[PDB]
Order: sequence, then structure tokens, then C-alpha cells
Amino acid sequence: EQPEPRTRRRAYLWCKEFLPGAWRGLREDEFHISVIRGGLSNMLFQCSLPDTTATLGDEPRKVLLRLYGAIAEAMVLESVMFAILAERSLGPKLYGIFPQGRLEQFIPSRRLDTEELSLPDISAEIAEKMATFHGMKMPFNKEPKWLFGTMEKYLKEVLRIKFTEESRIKKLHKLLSYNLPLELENLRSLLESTPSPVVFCHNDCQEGNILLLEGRENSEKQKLMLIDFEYSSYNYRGFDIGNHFCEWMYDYSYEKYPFFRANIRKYPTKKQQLHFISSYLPAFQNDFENLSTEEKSIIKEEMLLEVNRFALASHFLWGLWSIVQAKISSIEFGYMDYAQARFDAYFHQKRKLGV
Amino acid sequence: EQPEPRTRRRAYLWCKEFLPGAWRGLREDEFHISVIRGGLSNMLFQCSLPDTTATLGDEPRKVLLRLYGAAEAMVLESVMFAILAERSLGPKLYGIFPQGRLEQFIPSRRLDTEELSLPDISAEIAEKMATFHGMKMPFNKEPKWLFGTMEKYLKEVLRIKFTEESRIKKLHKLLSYNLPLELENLRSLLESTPSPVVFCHNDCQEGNILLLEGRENSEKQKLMLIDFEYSSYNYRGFDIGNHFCEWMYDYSYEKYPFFRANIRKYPTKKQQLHFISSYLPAFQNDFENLSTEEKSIIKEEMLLEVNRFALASHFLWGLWSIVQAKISSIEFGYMDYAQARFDAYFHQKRKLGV
Ligand SMILES: COc1cc2c(N(C)C3CCN(C(C)C)CC3)nc(C3CCCCC3)nc2cc1OCCCN1CCCC1
Ligand SMILES: COc1cc2c(N(C)C3CCN(C(C)C)CC3)nc(C3CCCCC3)nc2cc1OCCCN1CCCC1
Ligand SMILES: [Cl-]
Ligand SMILES: [Cl-]
Ligand SMILES: [Cl-]
Ligand SMILES: [Cl-]
Ligand SMILES: [Cl-]
Ligand SMILES: [Mg+2]
Ligand SMILES: [Mg+2]
Repeated sequence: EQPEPRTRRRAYLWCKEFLPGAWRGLREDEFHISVIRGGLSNMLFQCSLPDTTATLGDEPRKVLLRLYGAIAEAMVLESVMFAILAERSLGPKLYGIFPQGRLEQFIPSRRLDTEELSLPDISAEIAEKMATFHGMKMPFNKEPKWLFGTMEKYLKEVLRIKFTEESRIKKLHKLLSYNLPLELENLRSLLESTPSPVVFCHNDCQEGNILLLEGRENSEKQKLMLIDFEYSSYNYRGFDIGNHFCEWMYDYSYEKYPFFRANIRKYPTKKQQLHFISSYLPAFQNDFENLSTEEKSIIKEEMLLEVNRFALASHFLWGLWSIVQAKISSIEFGYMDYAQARFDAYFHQKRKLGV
Repeated sequence: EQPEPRTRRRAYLWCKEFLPGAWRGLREDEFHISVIRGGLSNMLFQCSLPDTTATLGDEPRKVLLRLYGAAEAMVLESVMFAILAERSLGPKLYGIFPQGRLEQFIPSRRLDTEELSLPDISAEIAEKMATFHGMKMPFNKEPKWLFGTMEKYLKEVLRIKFTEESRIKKLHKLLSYNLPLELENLRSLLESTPSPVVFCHNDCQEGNILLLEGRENSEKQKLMLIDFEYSSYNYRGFDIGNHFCEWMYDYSYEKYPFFRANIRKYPTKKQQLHFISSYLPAFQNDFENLSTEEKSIIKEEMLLEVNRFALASHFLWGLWSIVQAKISSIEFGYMDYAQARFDAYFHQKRKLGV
């Protein structure tokens, strides 16, 4: 609820010095702060004026304080990107930036639950928002090295790690038995033969990174915001959509070990996939709706092949990622069980595609 | 004019990887690059497509490559540059990477010192500066930059020992003024001088003002302010005072000490009134509706303000130049420039009777 007394005091000075109006002349004893998220990295706090204090101009009543904590040229990219999205009215406003963190617009909202991804109005808007993200010019590397670069890097770490615990040695032995280095090379040749435009991708578009905006619940459209662009890069479009479709199957809010639920049957049906891309394509491609019914159908069918092939890379990348987390992460989670779930889905999807 | 071998190749990869369209499929042997500014810090290059190559979309034909060369200074400048680019108040930002960035190439030349006094130039610098001062930026709104920077440079100056006889004698004369005490006299003068806190350029001089190619015949819209390295929330008086000081300094002199200083080039009361008469209505659009008497009172107070803050321009950049004398590898009469700034400081102090 309340933060440590040292971070209360640091938060007070940051707010007092970076925010205009009533903030400039606020006393420590009138400063309201409360935790939104703990951890050792990207701690969130809500900072606010007293309800009895009047604003003098257009300064916010409440802001979000983000402390980096345990983390250079990762911070400039994220900071520039955040600033750019704020200027374009695609993200929260940026009120303050300093070495320890930043002050952001506080958006009254909650995150989505996994089940909400299949609500047709939610799915259609995630598609429209993702299409808008993909149309953005960003001053980052346009070479799509991120996907295979990251898979190669995680695979290298996976082959070199040894466990001592009996359960983890048995689980790792099963995963290595798939011949991951060979499977990676089969995946490379499949995806190289699968045309997918290079676009600015979120790379982690899941329920936990989608805000439902308070007061907008009754609106069909324009009630969501995409956040948390930690993994964002120029990447194959197919991966961003494929990864999103995969995330229909995974719930990270389960309160008992292994702290996730996986359900292969929750993957979107062809009808749910077509609903999603029917909203994506007109948002991404000017006057898509004016094309012939036959051309629209052909583009849609090709895109389903594309995103369902790139979905394999979602399973592979996050599967490898989870094995590495099993060794190095201090967050309590069934990393090895999650890896097995991703590889089970990888082979299930391989069978469905006939590849 | 031609870059080194490794720089040609690194520039080619940066342009190929960060720029869209025809840049994506460009070969080494088609890449055109030429130096605009040398050194081992803030090297500038012009990079361009062949004249024979067609653009595929709205990608630029030519871009500026800026290499930093020589942490939390680079994030602020980068965020600020990105923000000004989104607001169409700076060059577009095409690429950012650890070694530098790719910027919009603006067809232009820099102003000469003599051009600052042309009434149409002066009026537009005032309008542009007033626009800059209106901007909301995600930086510290406490005006700690001015005295914080003077304190920091003074700390470095009192640690300098030279071995060369001429530099020891020049430093000894500057230290003889009791700089720590003079800084405190300046503090008491400026703390008694009201000046609103605004987002300041802090270095508004002819070399940071572009005359835009094709717009020479335009009365009001032919300039752009660039190079926001020193930008921060600061007293408005300093941004204008520093600009008035820069009428006296020409950094294009071809012989040692590679600058000219002329105290007589400082703007007259008439030139100062012309500048602030353009600034005030650009900063507050309702200014012209005030009574002639109220406008006159605000203008007279502002002349006191900016001419007092001008003393901080001499002090700050004087201290800065002494430190450059020790640490800089750029050829310049840093110690002579420091003495020129302190000569001006004491000359203007006496004229003001403060
Ligand atoms: C994907 O696995 C994650 C699980 C996390 C977690 N999980 C799932 C646990 C699960 C159990 N939760 C309670 C019930 C014990 C604590 C959070 N808690 C947190 C919190 C965020 C604030 C609190 C400190 C860290 N952060 C997590 C981050 C995670 O990955 C982030 C990058 C990977 N993404 C790509 C693939 C999907 C996710
Ligand atoms: C010491 O600061 C400067 C040095 C310059 C220079 N210096 C450092 C040298 C002078 C001697 N050099 C050679 C001939 C030996 C050339 C560049 N050459 C130039 C020229 C202007 C004409 C066109 C080319 C760039 N312009 C310069 C401009 C400078 O601006 C100072 C204003 C910035 N403020 C911040 C700190 C002081 C006040
Ligand atoms: Cl990024
Ligand atoms: Cl395969
Ligand atoms: Cl800055
Ligand atoms: Cl020396
Ligand atoms: Cl005297
Ligand atoms: Mg999910
Ligand atoms: Mg000058």
C-alpha cells in the first residue's frame, strides 16, 4: 500500500520539480503515493494531489511513477519511443524523465483477462491498434534480425546450462530430445519461404499489456490502449499477430504453481482469425474495403497462412526464453512447465499446418 | 571532404539499416558521403542516394549523420530531439544508435554575426525564441541549470594547473578577480531580478540559426533554431541576454585566437526594444491589447532583466572557456575568449551601476 519512507521522499521531490501548477508548492505532508506494482524492476506508484487541493492550470491531479530499479542504450530507445508515442497521442503523456525512472500520465484502466481476448469488439480493436502500431515510422533498425537473433541467442544459452535438481534435469532432457538446433533450422527455412512485411512490432501483445480505459466500457471501438513496449522492434508482421493468437491459450494470473494455465482449445478458430484480420487490414492498408471481394478473400487467406506459420516462432522463442528464465529468474513461476506447454503447442500447430 | 575507410562503411550500414525505401537495397559502391565538420567529437557527414536512383516512397534523398565520438545526458538530448522532431520545431529524427544519429538534412546556411542586427532577422529570432519558451518538455522545471553549471565549471577551474608559462599568467589574472565571490555578487543581483522560468535554448547564436534555402525573400519565416545541447528550464532573461551578448562574438575568424570580440556591437536600447517588441506579442498574444503605458512599463522592466542576465552569459561561458583550455583538443584561443567574456562582464557591470 504505502512505499518505503525513502521512495516516498524521492517521489515527492520528482513530482514537485517535474510537474507544474499545484505540484510546485505542495508540502511533503500533503503528498499522496501508493504502490501499483512491486518487484525489483519497473516498480509503479500512483502519486496524487490532495482531493481538497485545486489545480491552477492543466497539470494532472494524478501521475504514474515508474522506477527502473535493476537494469544505457536500452533506456534511450524505450525513452525515445515512449516520448514519440506520447507526441502522437498513441500512449500516456510523458511528464518527467530522470536517471532512476519517469513520471507518466495516469490512465484510469485495468488490464484485460485472457478470456476477454475473444470478445469480438475487443479482438477487432486489438487488430485496429496493432495495425496502427505496424504503420508507425520509428527511428530504429529496420533490419528484421530480432526474431532469429533472439532465438539463436536463447538456444545458445539453453545448450550450455546444467541443472542439479533431479526434476529440472528430467524436464530439460525431454526438451533437448526434440533436437532444438535442427528444429530452429527447419523453422528458418519455413519462415524464409513465408512472405511477411517488416513493420514496427510490439512482440508481446497479450492481455497484460492491453488497458481497458475506465468510462469507455459502453463504446464498441476506442476503449483500449496497448502498453509495455519492452520487446518492441522492427519484426515480421506475422510474428506480432501469430504471438497474439498464441496468447489466447495462456493465462498468467493462476494463483497456484505453476502460476499459469494453458488451453490448446482456446486458440482462435479460422472465423475468429478472419474477424481479427478483417479489422486489421482496413486499418493497415488504405481503401482495402474498395478491393474486389475475390482480392480481399485472397489477401485474407494468405495472411492466415502467414500468421499461423509465424505463430510457431512464438512457441519456439518463448519456449527457449522460459528455459533460460528457469536458471536465471528470481520470480516464482513454473518456467520449465511453461516451456513444455509452448513446445507441446509448437508440435500441435506443426501437425495442424501439415509441415 | 572524404571520410576515413571504417567511417564510410559504418555510415553505409547505418543508412542501409535505419532508412526505408531505396536505402534498404543500396550497394556500398552507390553510397555517397562527404564531411561537413571534422574532429573526434560531433563529426557531421552528408549521406545521399545516387542522383540516378528513384525513391520508392517518402524516404529522404539526403540525410545528416552526427557521430558523438569522444548515459543520462544522451537520453535527455535524444528525447528532446525526438520531441522537437514530432512537433516540427527541429529536424526529423530518422535513426538513433549508440555512436550517433541520422537527422533530416535542411538545405540552409548558418547566419554570420553581422546578420543578427538586421531588423527582420532580429524580429524572427525573437518570435522563434518566444515559441521555444512556450514548449512543455519532460525536464526539471526548477531553474538550477544556470548557477548549477556556473558552480560546476568554477569547481573545475579552481582544480586546473597549467605548466605552459603564458597559460599560467592568463589563469592567474582571471583568478585575481575572486571568481567565487563574484559568482555570489551575481547570485544576489539575479535573485533580486524577477525573470519567468521557461524552456531556454541557452546558446542562441548565429552558428545555431539556419537561414532556410529558398525562403530568403520571406519577411518572417526564413529561420530555424537548432543545436539544443545546452537546453533546459532556465530564466528567460538568460536566453535573451545570452543572445544579445552573441552580437559581440564572431567565431569565424581565420587567425588565432579564432574569434573576434567587439563590445561596441552589443545591441543599443533601440535594437533591444525592437527584439522584445517582437518577443512579447509572440509569447503572450494579448500583449498588444494592453495600454501603451503598461506595454512601456513591461518593456523597461524587461531591458533591466535581460541586461542583468547577460552578465551570467559572460560569467558562465568565461568559466566554460577556461575548462575547455585544459580538456579540449579543438584548436581555439580559449584563455583569450575567457578574458574577453570577463572584460565584457566588468564593462557591462559598471555601465549598469550594479
Ligand atoms: C511471462 O512470464 C512472466 C511472468 C511474470 C509474473 N508472473 C507470471 C508471476 C506469477 C505468480 N504471480 C503471483 C500470483 C505469485 C506473481 C507474478 N509476474 C511478473 C510480475 C510483474 C509485477 C510483479 C513482479 C513481477 N512479471 C512477469 C513477467 C513475465 O514475463 C515477462 C516477459 C515475458 N513475456 C513474454 C511471454 C509472455 C510474457
Ligand atoms: C568555441 O566555440 C566555438 C568555436 C567555433 C569554431 N572553432 C572551434 C574553430 C576555429 C578554428 N578552427 C580551425 C580554422 C583551426 C575552425 C573551427 N569554429 C566555428 C566555425 C564558424 C565558421 C564556419 C565553420 C565553423 N564556429 C565556432 C563556434 C563556436 O561557438 C561558441 C558559441 C557556443 N557557446 C557555447 C560555449 C561558448 C558560447
Ligand atoms: Cl525499443
Ligand atoms: Cl518446421
Ligand atoms: Cl535537454
Ligand atoms: Cl598546460
Ligand atoms: Cl573604476
Ligand atoms: Mg495470454
Ligand atoms: Mg556571436
